[PDB]
Amino acid sequence: GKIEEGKLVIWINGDKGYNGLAEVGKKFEKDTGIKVTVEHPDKLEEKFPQVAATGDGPDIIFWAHDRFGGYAQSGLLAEITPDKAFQDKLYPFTWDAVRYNGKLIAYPIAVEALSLIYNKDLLPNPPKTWEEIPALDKELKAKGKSALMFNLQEPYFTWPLIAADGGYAFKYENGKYDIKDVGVDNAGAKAGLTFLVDLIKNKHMNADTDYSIAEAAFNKGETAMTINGPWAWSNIDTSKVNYGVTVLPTFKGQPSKPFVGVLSAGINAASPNKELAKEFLENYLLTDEGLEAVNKDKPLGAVALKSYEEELAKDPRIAATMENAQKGEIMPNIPQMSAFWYAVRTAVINAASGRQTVDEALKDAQTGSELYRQSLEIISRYLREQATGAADTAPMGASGATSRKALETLRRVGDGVQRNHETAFQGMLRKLDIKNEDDVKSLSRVMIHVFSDGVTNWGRIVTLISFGAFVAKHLKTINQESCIEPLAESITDVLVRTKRDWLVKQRGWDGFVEFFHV
Ligand SMILES: CO[C@@]1(CN2CCN3CCOC[C@@H]3C2)/C(F)=C/C[C@H](C)[C@@H](C)S(=O)(=O)NC(=O)c2ccc3c(c2)N(C[C@@H]2CCO[C@H]21)C[C@@]1(CCCc2cc(Cl)ccc21)CO3
Ligand SMILES: OC[C@H]1O[C@H](O[C@H]2[C@H](O)[C@@H](O)[C@@H](O)O[C@@H]2CO)[C@H](O)[C@@H](O)[C@@H]1O
Repeated sequence: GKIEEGKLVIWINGDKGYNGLAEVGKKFEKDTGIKVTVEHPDKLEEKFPQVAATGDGPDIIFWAHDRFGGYAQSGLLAEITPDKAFQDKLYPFTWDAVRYNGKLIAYPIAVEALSLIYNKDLLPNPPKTWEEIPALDKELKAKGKSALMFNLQEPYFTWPLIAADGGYAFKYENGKYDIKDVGVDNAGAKAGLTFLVDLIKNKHMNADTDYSIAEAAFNKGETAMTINGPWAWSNIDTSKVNYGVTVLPTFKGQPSKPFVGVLSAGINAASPNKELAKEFLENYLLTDEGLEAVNKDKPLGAVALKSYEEELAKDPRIAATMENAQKGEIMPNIPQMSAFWYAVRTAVINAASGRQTVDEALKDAQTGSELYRQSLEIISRYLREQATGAADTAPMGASGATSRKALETLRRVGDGVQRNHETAFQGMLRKLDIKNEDDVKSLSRVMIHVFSDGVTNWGRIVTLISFGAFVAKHLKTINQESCIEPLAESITDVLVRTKRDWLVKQRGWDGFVEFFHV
């Protein structure tokens, strides 16, 4: 459970230029005598936060920037402190992608956007609209071909169509995300996902098509079109297909809006090799020579390094990548992105398979995407009003009727539990001996052990939160009132992470209000 000193272990996704990255490793070894091991484990973006939490895992993790804010919030990433001269070598917007709470938490590498990739021997002119693809598939089926195949197992690839007519993740306005405002189950998201489920119903696409199936069908010339990123171009070059890379089709006359990723390199907070990792990333990888070694293996897209991006900018495939990037949006890096992606992944798979309707599927995705913020609103307000004797005057905001009725229910059932179990609550309080901000952060491991060692039901959830309020009254008492909000975030995190699937099957806090209805 300790990262070894005097080497570098690196994790990067299996679709990226990991052999190219290993050659940059070898150059580092030649100068320093330090061995660089590059690994591409399956589901590395799920494995990282698990292994890093115990002070294990790689020295360096590569992913798109969207996952890095959760990593940072959980204390898993070393702060990045490049000097000016090095910061000035990368585009300022790429540094913005790896800024979390005013601190740089990664090195940006490259800008990725999806494009439409078409076979010019099947489709001299690619379609400008999604709406013309059914008619084009009918023409191509008559010659033993299909119009379009892309990965339907990862919401990344379907999001551009969902977003086109007004689906969104977290509303962005006046240079600010409203994390309360989620656009997964609106009329625009519904129209985009209904169009996708209609293509599958009409046998223009297959619900089971994944990355490998779509890639093989395009690269063998069986399908005229795919949707993929720059990393995919190497294998198409090898297939000798006469391909173009172009703007994604419009939907209802509006651009497809890809979620734009910055491939980023983070340093593990538990690494004893932080100076070696900084030296490797700044003076070996993020050079014209280091990025070229990776790019030549699998293309990176529009690199963060200004000197190299100027050389690659002339490539029409890159110009097309940035066209689809500027019609799209830079992904948020807020901790909730992980939950957003899980929720939308399940909705797309379930709608495509017929397991749920589009309305049922996006309903559950909206509930899943809102769950952390709504749970924190309820739990934070209950802890603080129990501590101080006075309620919060601030509007509840989005889904406010549910937050209000959940807080009302919690006051009734929670107060009942605190009273009937006052002796048991006092006994556990003294036994924990909670004195400061440090002791509060150690409760997280105890909460997970006890709250997860039992049945899932609303009764045990009321106990988690009610004991939370009991501790909050104590923290007010000992002039540790500034610990109540951190405590509320820790309780919320334990609840939503461990009971995510059960909470969504109950329709979240509406199920809570219903279950305890008098
Ligand atoms: C008897 O005393 C407890 C139970 N415990 C169980 C674990 N064993 C382990 C060995 O030591 C002794 C202890 C005793 C009590 F009163 C139970 C009455 C309830 C009503 C039940 C009938 S129930 O079924 O409905 N629910 C629960 O069993 C329950 C659900 C969530 C909780 C917890 C229980 N517990 C343990 C309860 C709290 C009071 O006494 C415990 C609290 C918690 C952990 C501490 C740290 C902590 C910190 C914060 Cl801020 C919030 C929650 C927690 C996590 O949440
Ligand atoms: O599908 C949800 C998924 O989307 C993004 O992951 C992309 C990644 O950004 C690309 O570099 C490429 O590897 O394909 C991945 C999709 O399979 C998000 O970055 C990721 O967090 C999210 O789970």
